[PDB]
Amino acid sequence: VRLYSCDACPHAVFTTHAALLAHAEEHHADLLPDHARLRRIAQKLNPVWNRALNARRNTITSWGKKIFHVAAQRDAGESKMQEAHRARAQLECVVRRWHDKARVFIFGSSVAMGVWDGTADIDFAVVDVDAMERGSWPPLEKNAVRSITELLRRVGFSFVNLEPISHARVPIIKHHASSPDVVARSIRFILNGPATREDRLLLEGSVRDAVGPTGVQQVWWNRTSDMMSATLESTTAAVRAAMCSPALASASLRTKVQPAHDECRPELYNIDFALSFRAFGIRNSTLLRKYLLSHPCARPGAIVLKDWSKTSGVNNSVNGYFTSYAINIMWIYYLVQKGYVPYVDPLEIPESLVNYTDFDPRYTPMIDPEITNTEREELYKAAGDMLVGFFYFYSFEFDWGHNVISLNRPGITTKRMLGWHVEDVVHPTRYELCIEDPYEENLNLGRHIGVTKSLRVRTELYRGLLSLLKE
Ligand SMILES: O=c1ccn([C@@H]2O[C@H](COP(=O)(O)OP(=O)(O)OP(=O)(O)O)[C@@H](O)[C@H]2O)c(=O)[nH]1
Ligand SMILES: [Mg+2]
Ligand SMILES: [Zn+2]
Repeated sequence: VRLYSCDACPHAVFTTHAALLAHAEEHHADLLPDHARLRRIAQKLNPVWNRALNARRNTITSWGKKIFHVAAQRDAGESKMQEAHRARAQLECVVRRWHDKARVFIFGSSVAMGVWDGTADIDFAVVDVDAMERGSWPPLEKNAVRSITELLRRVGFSFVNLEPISHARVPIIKHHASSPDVVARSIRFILNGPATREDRLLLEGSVRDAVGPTGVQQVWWNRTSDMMSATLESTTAAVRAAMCSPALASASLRTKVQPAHDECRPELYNIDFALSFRAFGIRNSTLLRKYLLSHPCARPGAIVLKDWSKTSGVNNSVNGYFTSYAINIMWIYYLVQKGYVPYVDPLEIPESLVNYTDFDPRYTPMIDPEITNTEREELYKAAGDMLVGFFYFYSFEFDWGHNVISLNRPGITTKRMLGWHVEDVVHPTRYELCIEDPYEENLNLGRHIGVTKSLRVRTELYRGLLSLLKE
């Protein structure tokens, strides 16, 4: 016996779960208009479910083809991924000016999916691994944000694109790239006065030291000796050179530096990114990566589900629904429980970043280019069956009432096991739809999802189930 409070009105409590459901269904059908209809329509298929898969096998397979096509869109080839790597290296040069032992870790979808489309935000993590081991990372993040911000501004980042978020729960920097070639690796130095012969050698030397033996291709001064342009070997070398702190001879002679062109610039200037100082996202993405790579159809299905979850509205964190991260776990959990992929123990992904090698997310093509057409058609069938099974599993198979979506153990996880079988009623921590976070303990990814919210989710799961059987 326990309390059950509604989330659609502040004055409704019951002592059973069925009553809380009936309540929402009755006097809150406006919040969940299609739940009752789609459910009834979906329940008619259940007794003849295998006959339906038989009859609609061609449609299912065609959906499988569409899944690999949609997935192929977010896979822009190894060269496009390598643009993210160079941007990562360029950022590392910048942040090391602020803290020499800091390194830049990419995390997020590029890690998870092993591809990058060229548009989706890149997540940057800035960590001193040594200090993290000592338990002294990150520093005061409000101060770190303003410091790196000012470092980026001086290397040419405009306030138009650079948004410091110093006062947030997790202080970050967000770069919002604008919408649009030897000049991309070319920079200009603006001096506040004329440079002597000795001054000019000192500047060039500071630059030459910044990039090494081959780093500089050419250098030229204007006729007033107050401007020096430089062409470096690479876009990354161009940011390296721009990060040099020159010690000139002439007193009060200072320099300003920026890319030679306003639009044609190193990778970092041209990509949206979020910069944070915590390592929480690194271990996460690595876990997701290992899972999603253990099956040829795992990443295409994940990509499709993410899009569906956003369009259907079940992926919407600002309003208290699931995140894309949570959707992946739903997908992976289903894969695990139905034997599509082997169980991965979350603890078997190292928490420490000491032995870390994969700063640059390894590239893995969305589909093996060298497979046969017979094999490719098999994957289409497989992808279709798997996506359909997902919506079937969560519509009819998974016990939303008493179980938890969890990758923390290979077997069933009950709500009771996590102590999620009761709610603290006095905007509570909801336990209607439960997804366990693999590394944050006692955190439900569905904690903002009350009963009416939950039924809206159930609605969309029914809808997608019905969708994949029809042309
Ligand atoms: O609750 C969370 C959410 C996110 N993350 C970390 O953030 C990374 C990004 O997870 P997101 O949910 O932000 O997915 P996404 O960036 O691919 O898609 P959108 O934002 O466009 O919806 C994840 O890979 C995970 O490492 C967490 O660690 N915990
Ligand atoms: Mg995100
Ligand atoms: Zn109510």
